[PDB]
Amino acid sequence: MVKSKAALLKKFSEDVNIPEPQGEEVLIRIGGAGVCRTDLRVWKGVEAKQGFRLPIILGHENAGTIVEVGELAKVKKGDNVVVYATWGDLTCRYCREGKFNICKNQIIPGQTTNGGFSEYMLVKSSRWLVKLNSLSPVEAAPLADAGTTSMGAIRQALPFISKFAEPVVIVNGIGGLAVYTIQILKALMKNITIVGISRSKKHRDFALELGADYVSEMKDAESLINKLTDGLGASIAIDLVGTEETTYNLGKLLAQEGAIILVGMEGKRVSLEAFDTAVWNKKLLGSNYGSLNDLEDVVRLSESGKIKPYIIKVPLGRQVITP
Amino acid sequence: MVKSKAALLKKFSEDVNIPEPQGEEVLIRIGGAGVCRTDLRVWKGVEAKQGFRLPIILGHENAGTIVEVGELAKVKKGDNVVVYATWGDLTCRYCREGKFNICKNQIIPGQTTNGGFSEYMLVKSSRWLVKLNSLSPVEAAPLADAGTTSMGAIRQALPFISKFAEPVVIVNGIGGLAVYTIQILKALMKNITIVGISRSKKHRDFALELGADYVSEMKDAESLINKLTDGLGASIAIDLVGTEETTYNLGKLLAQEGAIILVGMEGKRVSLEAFDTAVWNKKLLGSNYGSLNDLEDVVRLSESGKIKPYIIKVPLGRQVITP
Amino acid sequence: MVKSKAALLKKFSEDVNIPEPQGEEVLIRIGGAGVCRTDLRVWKGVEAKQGFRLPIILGHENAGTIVEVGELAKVKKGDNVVVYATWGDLTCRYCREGKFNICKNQIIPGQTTNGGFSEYMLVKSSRWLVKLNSLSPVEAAPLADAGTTSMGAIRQALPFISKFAEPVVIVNGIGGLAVYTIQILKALMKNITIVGISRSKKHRDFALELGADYVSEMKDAESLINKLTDGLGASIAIDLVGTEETTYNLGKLLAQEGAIILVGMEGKRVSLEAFDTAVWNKKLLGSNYGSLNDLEDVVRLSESGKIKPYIIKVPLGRQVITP
Amino acid sequence: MVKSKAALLKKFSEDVNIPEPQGEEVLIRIGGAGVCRTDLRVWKGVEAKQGFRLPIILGHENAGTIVEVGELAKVKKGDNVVVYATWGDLTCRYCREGKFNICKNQIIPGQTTNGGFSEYMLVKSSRWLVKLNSLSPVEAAPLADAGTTSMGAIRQALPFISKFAEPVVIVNGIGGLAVYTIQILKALMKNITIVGISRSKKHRDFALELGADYVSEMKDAESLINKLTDGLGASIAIDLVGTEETTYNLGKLLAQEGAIILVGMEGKRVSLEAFDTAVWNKKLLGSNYGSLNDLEDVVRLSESGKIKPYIIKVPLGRQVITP
Ligand SMILES: [Zn+2]
Ligand SMILES: [Zn+2]
Ligand SMILES: [Zn+2]
Ligand SMILES: [Zn+2]
Ligand SMILES: [Zn+2]
Ligand SMILES: [Zn+2]
Ligand SMILES: [Zn+2]
Ligand SMILES: [Zn+2]
Repeated sequence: MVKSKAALLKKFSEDVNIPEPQGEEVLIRIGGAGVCRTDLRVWKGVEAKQGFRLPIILGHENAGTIVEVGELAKVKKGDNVVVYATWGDLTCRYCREGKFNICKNQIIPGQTTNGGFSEYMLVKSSRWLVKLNSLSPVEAAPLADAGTTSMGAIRQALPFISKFAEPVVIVNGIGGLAVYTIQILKALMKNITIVGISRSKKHRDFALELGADYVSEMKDAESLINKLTDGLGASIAIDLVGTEETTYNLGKLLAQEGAIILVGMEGKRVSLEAFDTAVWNKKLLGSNYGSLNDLEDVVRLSESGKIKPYIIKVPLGRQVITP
Repeated sequence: MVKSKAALLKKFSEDVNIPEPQGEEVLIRIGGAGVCRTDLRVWKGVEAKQGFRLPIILGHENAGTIVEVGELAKVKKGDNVVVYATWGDLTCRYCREGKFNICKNQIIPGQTTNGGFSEYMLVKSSRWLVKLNSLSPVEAAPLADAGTTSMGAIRQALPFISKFAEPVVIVNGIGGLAVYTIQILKALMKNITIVGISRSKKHRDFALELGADYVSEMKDAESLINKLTDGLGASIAIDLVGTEETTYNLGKLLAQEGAIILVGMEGKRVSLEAFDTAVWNKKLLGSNYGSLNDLEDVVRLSESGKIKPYIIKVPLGRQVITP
Repeated sequence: MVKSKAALLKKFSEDVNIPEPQGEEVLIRIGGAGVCRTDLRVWKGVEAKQGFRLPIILGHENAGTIVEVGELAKVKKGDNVVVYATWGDLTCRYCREGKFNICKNQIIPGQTTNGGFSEYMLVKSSRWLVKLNSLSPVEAAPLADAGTTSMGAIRQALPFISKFAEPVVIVNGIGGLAVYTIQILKALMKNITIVGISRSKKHRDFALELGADYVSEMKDAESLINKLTDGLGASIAIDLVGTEETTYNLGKLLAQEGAIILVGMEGKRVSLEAFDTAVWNKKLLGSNYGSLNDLEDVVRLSESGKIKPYIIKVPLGRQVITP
Repeated sequence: MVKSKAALLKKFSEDVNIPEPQGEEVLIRIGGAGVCRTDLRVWKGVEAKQGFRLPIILGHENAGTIVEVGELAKVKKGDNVVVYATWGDLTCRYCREGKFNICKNQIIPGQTTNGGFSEYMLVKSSRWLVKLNSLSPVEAAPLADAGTTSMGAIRQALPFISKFAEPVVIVNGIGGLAVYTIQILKALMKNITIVGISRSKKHRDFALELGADYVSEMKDAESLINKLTDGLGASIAIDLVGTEETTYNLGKLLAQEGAIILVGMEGKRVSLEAFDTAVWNKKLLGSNYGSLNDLEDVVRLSESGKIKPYIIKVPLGRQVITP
């Protein structure tokens, strides 16, 4: 058993011990553990997935170096890896399609078991590790959540975007997720027009820096999108905020058949106008995290120079805890 | 110009004149004009699509006999036909995919121009007419809306149903639409379990008569569906009511990745729990009417004996105005 | 190490030893090992997948009883199970979507490692075992290949079938696979018309017994299908034979946009008329085996009485070796 | 009736008369009529679609200026337009989904009725005309076939390409179609690797000029693609040639689940290895022309500067007849 310095969540406002790996398990030395809006919802005790219990080391957005292995892990000590965060039960019909992210008995380091705000972290199986060929664990850490979630959301969006020669895609909420959502869209789709929506001028400026073509307050978005699309509307809106008001307003900006990809869940509920949605065949599609292939893909885009990290190192854009 | 007895909507609480057909236009003698919840929303002035104006003959659910033709109509006088209700502008990118039903400049007899609560009715083009080979116009009339809408909704549902060997499909709201939605599902899908939800015991009994396997109040639906699916949840919920509360409650009954098909729009808004929807990749898909192929298909199912009409004839289930 | 009586393939025209399970491995007592056309191609040395080597116990279509377990198997001794046959490497992008069946480094009992024509058989992981709640291992054995392959093929077909109200589906080649393909189609799709094609009158009779609506020689199929579909053509052809001539002829029977699902590979090549295929947007879609969910699904259909086995017990339709 | 100078096909090795438009018909002054490999197959009497008869003015790839209109045409004299080439019967289930291109009773100017190698040309309906806002009819003419066909083929490919972060796409045959296929792919997809295959060094050089990343002889393609994809294979192969040998060889280069999009039909048949296709779930998808939206889209890409024409003007890359 290995000693490790961590940050513990004990009540909703130092040095721990970590078991040695057996079977397929792997022990890693954390290089980076990203800080999510999800950590703050757990921190504030407004979100608790199955198996959650106190205390717990938070941090579900993790990269580092392999230091010890069980006899069945089949991985190389010294390799840098990013940790896929949603460890499915492997048995259910979702896991049997690689949809570990929507397994209802998933184990999540930092959300339901000990995570990355710690020197060392146990990983249940090497099957959850994606190799970093050249990207640093610190820069790679956000890919384990913000990156993968952005990719999974974009993949749901693609058929809606590909229907048009010059589609407008709305990205609502410019924070950690928008870093990856905007850059991934521009990396893949050469003829897309991205519109960034936020209430903060600072955030709108940042969306432009990330690669948004236009930015807007929500109230001004219709007049802009009308002009950009000759009244057609947006192909997709990726909602990184997810409140009653964001989805309602986004839905109305969509062209017929268009979709909101719901990633954010800051509100208790989401809402849509019944007439606009039913009459024009509009859609809302929930998106939680992504597949192992999605994580592989964002690592590859990053290592090939197509995505740039915007990270803020924080000693124990996106913030990253190092160690 | 032809004289005709109709029922006029003049304020929101006899004998008219009808132009002779030119070009591709066709004049029909109405055999049946169905009565919709949509007529009551227009009647009460809570719904007005583009081009709507007073006065107007309502009735958008129409069948009858061809009596006169323009020189370009290319149809046979004496043929019985059902009238496709959503006459697209033919020019837009939705009409160019046969998606006339979601054209934003559609002309609709009974909703935006004169309809079927009348002895005779002008049809803008023969392209909107589907032949009845043996079904009577009176029995066929509901296919022009309830039938086609049910088919379009089911077609959106199919890939979600086909994922499972023994899927539960929820049908919420047991009225005119449920007549066709339940029967069409059972006509196509041999191994489906249909659960009918309504607050009325009478309506629940009627759902069983139509072919539902089980019926339930919404509050009891979770415990039933849990038992029927070993906790998996429903594959699809077809919402024929469409209020803030119906969608919210239906969403929770779905298995991961499952969808609500939103057909009804009795409420101003619909709503969903943000966590349940985002975390489990659930969906809401708007459905308005269907394609000409959908209308052809429900006519064929009806003529082959696979759907039975539940109609109530009303001299000027589903009510039908005759003439 | 456990003694076991098997049948060995030593050259291309008794009693062996079997290792005890470790880690996730499971040892089963074979109840049924089905005999495939694939075994005969391996037997004749005309087919050898990666890792194949002599000698080898054939038989990739297996069910039986759990008798011993490794410490990590997490399964119950005494349970009856069917063995999923395509053991993926778990690492590749296909396995990460549960597509173990198309993993290029798959291990297959009876095709690349020791299989089921043997009293006992080692299974690499309990993850490859699907529980039989009530079906006997002998009756269940064909589900491990013929059944699952039929299901996977049908699942590719579904969107092509669901486009129509009264689709004709062709099933070409009436042998072991047709047992499941025909019955599964009829179990799922209530309004389908199945046309069975074979050169053998005996086989055509058997297709009718299995649930085909019509049967035909290939040369007579066009005139029949024309009559059944008013010249539209077939929605799908499932080719269980797969020669140069079968695909060529089947392609021509399809409606525009229709597909051949290629399951059989009795020929070296398949072929299609370039004009008919390109001009009418026809398709050919390869299908190898299925997912773990596909196996689960055919087990459930069988246990619910919706599929009937046609098995021939053979002491060491479909033949089954017992033990 | 209007006099016009044309080129007539009379046997398989000057001045005509053209009727005045009625109803929805439009008369155009040809600005450009492109020359296709299809014209040469008709010219040589190796291809004749329904309704074809001698004599006939060839040329199905047409743009020009509106000069006269029937009373129902609803278009503006003086407007420049490109002519959609596949005039569906409007009645069938394919036309009811805007799939005019696969209507079996289509009328095609230059293939089944008089076409564009002529000063003036009658267009059956204004519904077949797409407006040119700024592109010249001469430069626009190839969009009416090569352009639209490329777009339709790419649209079938997209879901296969979008599955990967860095997909290789093969384009086989570098002629008129490749001009648009290569440029459209690069216009839409920023992270694609295009491999051009041809037997001609000249054509391979031209593929590089058009935007291919690599070029190869077919025999050398496997070793290249293996290196480019770490042995995965190509996501898609667009076959602009379409012979027994091209499809066979292309199929083998594909990753599991990958597809050939069959556009070319230079051979009588196409062929595929049965084992490679069935075992790895590979596909062949026929593609004929595209939708009206596809034509709109390539016009827009061209007018926005994202596609460049490679045209050769020929007084009566791609050749264009002017007038
Ligand atoms: Zn997070
Ligand atoms: Zn699971
Ligand atoms: Zn209605
Ligand atoms: Zn329209
Ligand atoms: Zn087999
Ligand atoms: Zn694999
Ligand atoms: Zn051409
Ligand atoms: Zn047609």
